[PDB]
Amino acid sequence: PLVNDLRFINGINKFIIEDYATHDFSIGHPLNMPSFIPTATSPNGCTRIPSFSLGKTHWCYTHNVINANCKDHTSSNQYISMGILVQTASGYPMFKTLKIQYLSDGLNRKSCSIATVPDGCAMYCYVSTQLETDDYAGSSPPTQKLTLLFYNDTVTERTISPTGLEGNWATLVPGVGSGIYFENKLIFPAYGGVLPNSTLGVKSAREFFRPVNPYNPCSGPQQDLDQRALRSYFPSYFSNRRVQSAFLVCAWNQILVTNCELVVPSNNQTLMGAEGRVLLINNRLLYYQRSTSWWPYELLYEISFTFTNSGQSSVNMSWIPIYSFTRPGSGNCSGENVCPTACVSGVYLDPWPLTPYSHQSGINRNFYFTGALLNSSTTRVNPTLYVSALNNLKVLAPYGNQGLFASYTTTTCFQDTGDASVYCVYIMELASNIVGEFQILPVLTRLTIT
Amino acid sequence: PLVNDLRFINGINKFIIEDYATHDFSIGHPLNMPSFIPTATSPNGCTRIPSFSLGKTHWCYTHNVINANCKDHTSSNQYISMGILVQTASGYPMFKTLKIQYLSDGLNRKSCSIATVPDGCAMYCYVSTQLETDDYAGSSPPTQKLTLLFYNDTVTERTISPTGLEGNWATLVPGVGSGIYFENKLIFPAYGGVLPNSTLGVKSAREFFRPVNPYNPCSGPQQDLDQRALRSYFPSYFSNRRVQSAFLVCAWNQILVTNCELVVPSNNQTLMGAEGRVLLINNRLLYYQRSTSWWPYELLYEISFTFTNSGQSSVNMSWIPIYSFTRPGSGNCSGENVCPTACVSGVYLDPWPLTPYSHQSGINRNFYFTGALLNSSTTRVNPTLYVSALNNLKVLAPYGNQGLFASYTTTTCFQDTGDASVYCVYIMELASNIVGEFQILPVLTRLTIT
Ligand SMILES: CC(=O)N[C@H]1[C@H]([C@H](O)[C@H](O)CO)O[C@@](O[C@H]2[C@@H](O)[C@@H](CO)O[C@@H](O[C@H]3[C@H](O)[C@@H](O)[C@@H](O)O[C@@H]3CO)[C@@H]2O)(C(=O)O)C[C@@H]1O
Ligand SMILES: CC(=O)N[C@H]1[C@H]([C@H](O)[C@H](O)CO)O[C@@](O[C@H]2[C@@H](O)[C@@H](CO)O[C@@H](O[C@H]3[C@H](O)[C@@H](O)[C@@H](O)O[C@@H]3CO)[C@@H]2O)(C(=O)O)C[C@@H]1O
Ligand SMILES: *[C@@H]1O[C@H](CO)[C@@H](O)[C@H](O)[C@H]1NC(C)=O
Ligand SMILES: *[C@@H]1O[C@H](CO)[C@@H](O)[C@H](O)[C@H]1NC(C)=O
Ligand SMILES: *[C@@H]1O[C@H](CO)[C@@H](O)[C@H](O)[C@H]1NC(C)=O
Ligand SMILES: *[C@@H]1O[C@H](CO)[C@@H](O)[C@H](O)[C@H]1NC(C)=O
Ligand SMILES: *[C@@H]1O[C@H](CO)[C@@H](O)[C@H](O)[C@H]1NC(C)=O
Ligand SMILES: *[C@@H]1O[C@H](CO)[C@@H](O)[C@H](O)[C@H]1NC(C)=O
Ligand SMILES: *[C@@H]1O[C@H](CO)[C@@H](O)[C@H](O)[C@H]1NC(C)=O
Ligand SMILES: *[C@@H]1O[C@H](CO)[C@@H](O)[C@H](O)[C@H]1NC(C)=O
Ligand SMILES: *[C@@H]1O[C@H](CO)[C@@H](O)[C@H](O)[C@H]1NC(C)=O
Ligand SMILES: *[C@@H]1O[C@H](CO)[C@@H](O)[C@H](O)[C@H]1NC(C)=O
Repeated sequence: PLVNDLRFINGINKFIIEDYATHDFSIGHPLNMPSFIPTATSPNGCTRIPSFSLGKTHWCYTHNVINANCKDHTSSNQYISMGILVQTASGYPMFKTLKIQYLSDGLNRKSCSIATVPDGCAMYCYVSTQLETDDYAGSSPPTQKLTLLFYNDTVTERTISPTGLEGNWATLVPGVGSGIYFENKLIFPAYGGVLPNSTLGVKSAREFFRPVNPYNPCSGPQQDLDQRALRSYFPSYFSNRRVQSAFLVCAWNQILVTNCELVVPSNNQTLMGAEGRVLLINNRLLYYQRSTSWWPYELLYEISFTFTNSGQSSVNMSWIPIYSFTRPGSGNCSGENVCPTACVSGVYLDPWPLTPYSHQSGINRNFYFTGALLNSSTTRVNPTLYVSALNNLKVLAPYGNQGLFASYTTTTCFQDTGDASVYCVYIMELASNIVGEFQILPVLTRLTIT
Repeated sequence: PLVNDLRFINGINKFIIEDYATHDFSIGHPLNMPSFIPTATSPNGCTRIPSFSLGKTHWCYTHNVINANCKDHTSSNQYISMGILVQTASGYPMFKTLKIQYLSDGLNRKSCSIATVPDGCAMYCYVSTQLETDDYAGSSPPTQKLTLLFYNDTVTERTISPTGLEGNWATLVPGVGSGIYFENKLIFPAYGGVLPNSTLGVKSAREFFRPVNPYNPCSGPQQDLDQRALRSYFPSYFSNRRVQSAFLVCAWNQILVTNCELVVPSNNQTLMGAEGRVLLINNRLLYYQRSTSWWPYELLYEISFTFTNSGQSSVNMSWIPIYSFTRPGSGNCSGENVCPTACVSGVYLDPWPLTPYSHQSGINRNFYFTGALLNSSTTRVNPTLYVSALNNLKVLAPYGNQGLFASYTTTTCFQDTGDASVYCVYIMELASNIVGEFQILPVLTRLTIT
């Protein structure tokens, strides 16, 4: 059966710490198992852009493979797998692959998000025919693809044109981080360029968000800072489109015929559009947003939807006030810049929240989250396992030596309800001496909480 | 269905050059695909000892995994997979894993050899409770295990005591290299120590084999060199047992109840016992023998069996006169030593024969074989893809830079009958900077023959 070992099924997508109390952390050493993530078979072949979802009954995984240089494009292929958590005699679980699908048909599917769905996986891709910058310069979004891969080896792929895309967008691509399936809804992260003179572009022209770190403020008048923040949404790198995060939401019930819906947040509540991830913990939804724009700290929002009688839906989001570690960036968008600027920079590094933030009783200031960061303010280098509070890092554990190059990281934690062990898997693009750019490594760790 | 793409089914286990003529070769660049061989998930965790068999309808693979250093031994786990050859849009096939079995029960299965069998894989292991030297010092062979893994997810394991084992052997272990299934027979490579005072020990006491390289002889008298060669079979490292190669042959018909049989070759025809591989190409059988003893060149024998009235079977082998490249070794067992001396050294590097040697018409002096060697006479370093004639190397293609550490290599070639493409997969243990000692890398290349 396509189902996790029973000691994990009730420890998945849970808040591990409902204490609201203060805690100290220790991140254990990497636990050895056969990697479920395949490496390149050539020194110069490219494997990048991981997407991982651990669902209650199984997990889904995907990444992009190129038989050429990473910089080189042309077409690429997409490795997709699904499997379960299985306990080993070693004392810890292992990710056991049950199904593999290697999409190699010459269609250049990229920026793909995967989601765990009943009896399988759903992947959202766009078909790339040109440079990303050309994509934003143009007036027409690329082809949007939704593919369904089931345990019974059935694979179905559809082109979709979600409600709200045509006429409003220069491009749209998936947000690379995993999406979720909840309550007959399939929801993916997405982002792209909004045509500033379109209906949507005109309705959202005024909107902007300016997060402030009280412990490291940006000097200037509020109105100047505000207008700079508003203008950061229109980078010239992307042809001054309004770069916008959006949510692809699909009725699972009608997933074979539905064109889906594009639900767009208010930019009063969110930063410039970027890669992201949708999480469902307990039944509260969250959104990770990559810091591509000027704000260097970790972006995590509590979100909620209103699906209006199956009309045009809305989403409300609320920023969790996090400013602890900083992501690397280039130029005036580096990890040291805290001030409003037009930026296309940063790197994908998502958090796994160990605690609720807002709950029924109140707000938890003792919020904790874990992940892998890159210890540098400029360079993608020095991958470091971490646990972080809102204002400060609770614990740090470097992977590898100083000078080890690493890029994207995605983290998922789950609990063994049999022995109460808390496991975190840090999936990170790491530079390998022998295989193509970035062996994507799932390192599994036991997390000790006091 | 467990079956290779149709284009490769008639291109597997064939002599791809039946020309008997001279040829030139070019080894293509590595072709990128998702690796079917999982890596370690920890920087210092062990992954070693690959065994690979490509059958007409599918392939079988296994290697050993330890959550500790390679040197420290407590227990290990055994990764097993099976799958098919599938064509990609990239222009070349890919190894698609269809079933994974991770044997992790705390039993230390070691030196395992895998074989492709109908609807699955068969693996021959021994359970290691102690040092190999302790094994040879003792009087009792370790536990011999035979495990059957089928596509229908059934896995069956038996302890076996092959005919001829009890009382005649101090130890026996599998050859590591893959075994084969042919004519209702399952045949694995094996080796171990023979008790010199036993029946087998006294019957084989006179036997020895002393190969000579005509272009690089060992200077000295025949009689003295001969007794030195006889004495090389009894290393004090292995407690002066007679170190002996053998074949585990099993009736597939009765595979659930049979105890199997040990068929032991005459040491007049073969060197000191070691790791090895059984090949079936066309319908003739070959045996690769690791050069653990003093002879530094590549050992490949044409072999044939006589199964006498289901009584005690016999095996005849005939050395193919190869002296071209040399394997690395230590001390007076290095790649430069051509003279009989007690050695326990060398490394596993198996050849794939592209041409028949002996045929009905005669013997092919234009014999060619391909594989991966280590360019050093002392150190396991500088992995190099090669095609070799009997006396000389036809072509060389280094993997990586100078100083790259590599150990065991196993090579398999097959032909696409659709476009006549010849593919060779060189599976090698390579030192990785991020994962535990020995990312086992399957590098696939197209071989050009003129
Ligand atoms: C659809 C897509 O291309 N996604 C890529 C993302 C997006 O570009 C990002 O979310 C912005 O929308 O980013 C990734 O690609 C970056 C990577 O190739 C690096 C290589 O070092 O370059 C980035 O472009 C840089 C460029 O290298 C600089 O010279 C300068 O011009 O700025 C641009 C933009 O920062 C790529 O965006 C990524 O790895 O970060 C991955 C996706 O392929
Ligand atoms: C059942 C088993 O132990 N198989 C191992 C084989 C066998 O030892 C070999 O076929 C001889 O029968 O060899 C491999 O292990 C060797 C490896 O661990 C190296 C490490 O560098 O050491 C070898 O033992 C050396 C020893 O290190 C030296 O100090 C000296 O005493 O000589 C001995 C023998 O050369 C191990 O044999 C191997 O990797 O080659 C693999 C199997 O674990
Ligand atoms: C208006 O939108 C179109 C896309 O149809 C775009 O080409 C044009 O440059 C936009 N003008 C401005 C000011 O954004
Ligand atoms: C495979 O599974 C999906 C589950 O939704 C089902 O809809 C589909 O009919 C199945 N296909 C086959 C051939 O069984
Ligand atoms: C966003 O905020 C601006 C002022 O900063 C305001 O003009 C606009 O009405 C707001 N829009 C929404 C949806 O809140
Ligand atoms: C939406 O989120 C904002 C925080 O950005 C919060 O103040 C507001 O109450 C939420 N709106 C609704 C209708 O819940
Ligand atoms: C980065 O590295 C330095 C030492 O190289 C260390 O002192 C510092 O704390 C690290 N920072 C983080 C966020 O890990
Ligand atoms: C003789 O054989 C016995 C078992 O029959 C064994 O214990 C012993 O090791 C052998 N002696 C030598 C010198 O090999
Ligand atoms: C699996 O296959 C083997 C032979 O291929 C067969 O003997 C065995 O009965 C099968 N197991 C099950 C549960 O059907
Ligand atoms: C092996 O050769 C020896 C002499 O070296 C001879 O006495 C013996 O008869 C031969 N045995 C076999 C099986 O060939
Ligand atoms: C066995 O192989 C030998 C070569 O070592 C060869 O001379 C002979 O033909 C074979 N013996 C038999 C009985 O076929
Ligand atoms: C070993 O390396 C040297 C270059 O350092 C090269 O000239 C030589 O041909 C190589 N030998 C083999 C067998 O690859």
